[PDB]
Amino acid sequence: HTLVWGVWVNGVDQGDGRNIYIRSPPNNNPVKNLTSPDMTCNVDNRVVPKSVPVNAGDTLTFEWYHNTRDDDIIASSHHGPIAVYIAPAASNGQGNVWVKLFEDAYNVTNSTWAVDRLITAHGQHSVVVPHVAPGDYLFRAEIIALHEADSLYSQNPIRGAQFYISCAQITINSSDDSTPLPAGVPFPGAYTDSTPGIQFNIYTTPATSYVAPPPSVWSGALGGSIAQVGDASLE
Ligand SMILES: [Cu+2]
Repeated sequence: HTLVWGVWVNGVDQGDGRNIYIRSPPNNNPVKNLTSPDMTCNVDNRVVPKSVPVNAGDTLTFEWYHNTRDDDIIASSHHGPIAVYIAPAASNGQGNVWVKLFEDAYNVTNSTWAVDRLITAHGQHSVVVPHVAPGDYLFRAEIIALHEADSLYSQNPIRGAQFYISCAQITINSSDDSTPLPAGVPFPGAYTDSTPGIQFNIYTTPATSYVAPPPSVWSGALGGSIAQVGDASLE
């Protein structure tokens, strides 16, 4: 159970974005139904009044929280991967539009899941803003908690992979468009009951064998991190 509080741009806090530049849902409960319209941008997908200005090459940091800012972030039980997708905002996230900018699942070197490292990072993970066409975008941050993912939600709706989905309104101003954004995948639709990484038993199957759900990270993506960029406590 986790939500996005706001974003940082080049280590500068853009301030509380809830219902302002984040299409915030009414609470931190997960989406679990893979065919739900809620898979796009969670249960309250609508245009919110602000879009955060960035340029291509900026570091964009999402900041998550559980109940209050810079708390426990997400229950430690919620091991799983983190992904970030981008879509042109005029799509409203509909159709074959989501392009993957970031994936971090289980780190063999560190013996840690992305969620474990997200807690250590005070809820912060980042991407480099890609060199796409200037304009308005949705950045869809997705945490998949796998602690109940041994079952499919379609077989036992009390269990299943848990999707914590947050869509940020981002406006890309300066971009040379060296990597024009292609068509992407649909949400709902990209993940199905047979997709690798959706049904996974963390109690019985080693995390070294986990394969995150496709699609692959786009060739135009410039990278990211799971690391604290900014110290909320200094504010
Ligand atoms: Cu939870």
